[PDB]
Amino acid sequence: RLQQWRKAALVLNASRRFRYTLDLK
Repeated sequence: RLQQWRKAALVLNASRRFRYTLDLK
């Protein structure tokens, strides 16, 4: 199923480093 398929590699990868860049503030 598309669920957790294309997103599991989108938000878990692309944004995988969003917590650091966001906390850097």
